[PDB]
Amino acid sequence: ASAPIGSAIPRNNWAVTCDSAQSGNECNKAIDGNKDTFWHTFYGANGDPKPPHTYTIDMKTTQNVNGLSVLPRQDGNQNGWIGRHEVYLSSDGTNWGSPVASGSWFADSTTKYSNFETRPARYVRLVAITEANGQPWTSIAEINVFQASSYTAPQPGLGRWGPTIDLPIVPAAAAIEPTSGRVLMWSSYRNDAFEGSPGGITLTSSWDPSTGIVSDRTVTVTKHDMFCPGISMDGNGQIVVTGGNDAKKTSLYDSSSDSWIPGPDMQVARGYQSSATMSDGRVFTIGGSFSGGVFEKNGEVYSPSSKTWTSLPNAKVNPMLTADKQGLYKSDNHAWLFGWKKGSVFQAGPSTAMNWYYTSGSGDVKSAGKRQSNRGVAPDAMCGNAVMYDAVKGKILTFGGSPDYTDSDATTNAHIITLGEPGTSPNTVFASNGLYFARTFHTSVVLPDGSTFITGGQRRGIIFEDSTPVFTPEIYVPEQDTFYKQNPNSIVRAYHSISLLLPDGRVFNGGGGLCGDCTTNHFDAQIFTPNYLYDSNGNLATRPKITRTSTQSVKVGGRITISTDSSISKASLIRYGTATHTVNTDQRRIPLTLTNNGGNSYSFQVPSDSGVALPGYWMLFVMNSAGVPSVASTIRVTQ
Ligand SMILES: [Ca+2]
Ligand SMILES: [Cu+2]
Repeated sequence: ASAPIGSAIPRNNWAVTCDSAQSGNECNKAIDGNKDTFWHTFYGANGDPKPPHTYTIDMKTTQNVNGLSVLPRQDGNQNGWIGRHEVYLSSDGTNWGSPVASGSWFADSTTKYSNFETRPARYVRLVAITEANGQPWTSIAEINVFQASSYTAPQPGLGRWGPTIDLPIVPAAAAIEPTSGRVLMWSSYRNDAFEGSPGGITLTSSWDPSTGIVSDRTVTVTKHDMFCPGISMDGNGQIVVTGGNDAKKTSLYDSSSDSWIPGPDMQVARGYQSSATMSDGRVFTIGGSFSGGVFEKNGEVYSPSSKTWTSLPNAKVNPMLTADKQGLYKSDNHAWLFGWKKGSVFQAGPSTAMNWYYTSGSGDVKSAGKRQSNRGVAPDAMCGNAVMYDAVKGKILTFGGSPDYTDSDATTNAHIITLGEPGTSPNTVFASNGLYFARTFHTSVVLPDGSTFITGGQRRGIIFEDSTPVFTPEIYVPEQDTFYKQNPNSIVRAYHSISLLLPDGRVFNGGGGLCGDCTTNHFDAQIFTPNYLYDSNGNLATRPKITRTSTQSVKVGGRITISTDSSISKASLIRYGTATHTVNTDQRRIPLTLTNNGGNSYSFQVPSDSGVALPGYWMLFVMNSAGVPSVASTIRVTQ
């Protein structure tokens, strides 16, 4: 069950128009307030004209519109449920612009919502592009439009939110498919529920940024309900998804063939563990007592080439536990893991105590000191975020989280940890003056220019309650050691929400909820367009282009040569991301030091240490003197 961001606009004076209406199922039966009457397009004697069908509302005055909702017919007949759809707003009823929301609604009879940033408008149009089962018709028992209490124009310079992407599931986990550019998402055995799973099934959905298409696919071949998993992209270019609702399983998502492949069971049953890809392309995981039982779950390691997991019992979980009020059940969850040099994995929190993990022999763990600064020792920060914004200098930015997983006040703590060699205690300092808004359950991504975007969360973590929401994102800019608030959004993104960097340099931020018939399921996502894509008039800036690359698969240590259609000042590599439960151990950034060959031709070296340039897929971005990034070119990095 979902909910709208607004309050329903009274419909007494509306005029509505539909492409067709069966008599008895007139256009205005969708706004008579009777749930047992519906609008329905032509069928029968009138022929069965096919979608797109269109429902247009003239609301007579300008309202501060922030959603609409559609109640399907309730007579047990599925005909005319809306699948693909687009929502447009207009002030003259003639010029509609770009959709403020689009995507697909799940095929059943529950009320569907489109939630989007407030926009003043007098006319609203819903286009039903497909029917949910492929049939000719559209029907709707009640359509409502919602408004916010006010409207404030976004401020120049601080980015923009929108459009909304409407989805058939809550995307509580997601990954970019690097070879196609699509956003892959999944929930669990149900579109919005995880409890009582019979195991064996994951609902997935994908959004294609370049066609805007949302599709879906029910995955049973890996016999894995993947809610609550570790996620890493391995050196063979496959995404390893572990445990969760089926605590022993491994599923492999292969972006090239766009398919799922069974992997070998883990040695230990786990849920809510973090896994991290290693400098040799293998994947390490540790902890995870959400499923498979509560007990000490020390490290293990997955080998893509031999397809085995092997236990590393001396990579001990004890040193990284938090003091969670709930004990080991929570206290070994969501470690801030980063693969680093020579097979090591750094654990940056959420526990105060940071640790080196080693994966030779049966494993090892070594204290790396406490996360702290001149302001004191940092407390446990369960579901705080950690992001490696400069792998070449070992820089990790950490921020937010709370001492307990849930029912717990979040903080504005933030640190910069600087990694050196494995086994040495890194320098950690406070980042700037901390976050503007205390938050937990927020998500974050490093952006092409090295800044880190931070969004959503709530001030006090109370899972599934969209209370104390934080609507204003922050960006940390490391060269200034400063945070900057960005334009706010209107959809709560708290527990079970995700963010990822898209190839076109925008941020995709969605989910939140996945709690059954709770009222806080967000079956959607929105795009955030950072300010670096706008010129100083607030139009989209012209972006440099990479017109050639000399290779798109390179070995650590190797050079790449590019041509561009114009001069570039900076370049960076950003490793593709994956995301669930605040955790993303896949993204990281490498700033590139460019050789200018002349004529808009440049080279750079991929760092030769593959604990820095972790093997897998990376995005190459180049930025012009104005700071505008290109869209990414995909580079596979090997070792
Ligand atoms: Ca009705
Ligand atoms: Cu969860």
